[PDB]
Amino acid sequence: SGFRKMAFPSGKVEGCMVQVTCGTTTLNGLWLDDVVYCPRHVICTSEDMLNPNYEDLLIRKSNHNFLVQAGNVQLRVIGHSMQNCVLKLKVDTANPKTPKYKFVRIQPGQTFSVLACYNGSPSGVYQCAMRPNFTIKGSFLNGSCGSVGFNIDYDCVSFCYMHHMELPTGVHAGTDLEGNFYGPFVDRQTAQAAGTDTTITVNVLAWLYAAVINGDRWFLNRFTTTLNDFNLVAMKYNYEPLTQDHVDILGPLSAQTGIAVLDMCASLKELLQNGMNGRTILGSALLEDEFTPFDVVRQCSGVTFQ
Amino acid sequence: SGFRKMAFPSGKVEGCMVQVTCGTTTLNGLWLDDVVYCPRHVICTSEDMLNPNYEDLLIRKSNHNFLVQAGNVQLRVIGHSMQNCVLKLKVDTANPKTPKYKFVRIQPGQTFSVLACYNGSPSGVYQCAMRPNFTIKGSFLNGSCGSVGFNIDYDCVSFCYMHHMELPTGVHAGTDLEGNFYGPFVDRQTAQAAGTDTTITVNVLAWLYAAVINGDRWFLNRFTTTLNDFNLVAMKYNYEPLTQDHVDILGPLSAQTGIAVLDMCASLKELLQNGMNGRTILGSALLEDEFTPFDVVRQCSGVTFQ
Repeated sequence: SGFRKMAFPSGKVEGCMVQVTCGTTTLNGLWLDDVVYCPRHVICTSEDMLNPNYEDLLIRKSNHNFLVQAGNVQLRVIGHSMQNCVLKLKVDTANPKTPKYKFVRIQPGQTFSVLACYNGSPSGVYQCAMRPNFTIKGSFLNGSCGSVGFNIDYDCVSFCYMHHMELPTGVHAGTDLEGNFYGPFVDRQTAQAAGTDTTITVNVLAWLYAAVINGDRWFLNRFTTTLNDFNLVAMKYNYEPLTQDHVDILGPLSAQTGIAVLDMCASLKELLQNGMNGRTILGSALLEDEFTPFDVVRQCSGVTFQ
Repeated sequence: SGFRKMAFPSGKVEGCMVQVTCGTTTLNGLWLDDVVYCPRHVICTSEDMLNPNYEDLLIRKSNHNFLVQAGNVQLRVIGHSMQNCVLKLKVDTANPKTPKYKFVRIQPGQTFSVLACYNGSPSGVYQCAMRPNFTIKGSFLNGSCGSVGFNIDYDCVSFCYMHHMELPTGVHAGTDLEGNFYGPFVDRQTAQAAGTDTTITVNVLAWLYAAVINGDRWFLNRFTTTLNDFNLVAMKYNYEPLTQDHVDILGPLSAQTGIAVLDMCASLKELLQNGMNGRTILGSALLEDEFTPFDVVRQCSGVTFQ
């Protein structure tokens, strides 16, 4: 028992992290086979940052401008190209620690593990969800550009996030590993801001199921509700609509707990209308929305990864 | 910016995790140099569990009774011995992935990373604090015995915890890597229970400093208090006494924020007496006590590990 915000074991990703230096700028890169992936902003300088001009900036670069350091070993850059907002540096050495991997873009409401990195050296690992407004509530300091987010499925690392910057509310924006931003953000300094967020309804229901599995039942009740009548209450509290697919995805959890999805919606309805009256759920005084149904099943049933 | 419950990168520990099987019991072991460490309960059977008798149980064992599997490679056991509640299996192969390490026992109130493992295969990583009552609020399912907790300091893994079992409130008890329990627990089934806990006062103050560093200032006030007058309020709310050493340890955080430790105590006093009035601190509606001063400095300043 117990329920924790739990990341994937980071070892397979630690073995891919390198340091990329261009001019006076140093950030993290991701070394897979013979390519290093990193944010293209590494080729910018402290006055190029205002409205840069990246095709122009890159044509003025040569391979020898890029210093790639894998631990205490220098990698020779033999080619460079840009894909959207990422730089791809071909190096003369394939990473012998390359795990099996995919580049996968995630959906808002989905979670992933972040390996925070500085100067190519992993610092910590934690779990994040992609918010409905395509930001993540990360923990990043200066030098963390190029840190990656990922999920692991058996032996295969699905990279989904590369860190690019911090928005003025302290939330974070980045790209998938094709260099495409999540959300309406750019790798510049503009006045860009997150914009309105919502709570991930299906995740909150998954977490209530996790609580029931773990022995917190005080919030249950005899009531039920219609999907329509629940969604009307969700909308005043700034919760996302719940779909039949969400109901279907919650099926397995509903099955082991014996608590119909619509019954749990009734409970959430009451929690939203009454608050928690001084009590806690899984050690939280807030309705928690950054665990998916999959995360709950994984931790309340116990699969591993090789 | 941002503040997350962040674990150490788990790669150096993933490379030490093995599977130990004795009879019909299978759990996790920790392979360092040519020794595998694991809970001695692996030599128990489903009726030996009531009041076992471990010196007797072990003398009846031979090396070939122990099957050690490092991934898909079988390790040959050449010696076995018991140290308190851990078994030490000498194997004929030194782990080529042995990091530099120490066995260090931690204090209540200190934090560490846990690599949850099943059948020798790492499943996830999360951060825990050792509670004042010597339990940890972990996330463990059947098969997680022998999962380890650890801290990493530059390149050196300080192992501090081996998981042994779950108490009836769903909290967890285990040993240091010398086989000595944290707290008044035994590797048996008795009616043993956690017993009274308290909140880790110095950690809550560290977390309030983290919040100030991250822009949450609504809980600050002009007031100060005496260490004595604060400790009187701490005791009605079941908070640990605050010592001058705690004040000293909070010095650096007090210095970058410009908020005297005793001023922050006044703020905590008000938060304890008034609640949070619907607001949150670092995304929490509760006073959080499982980050140390060191954890806050590490994440709000950004050191890495090699």
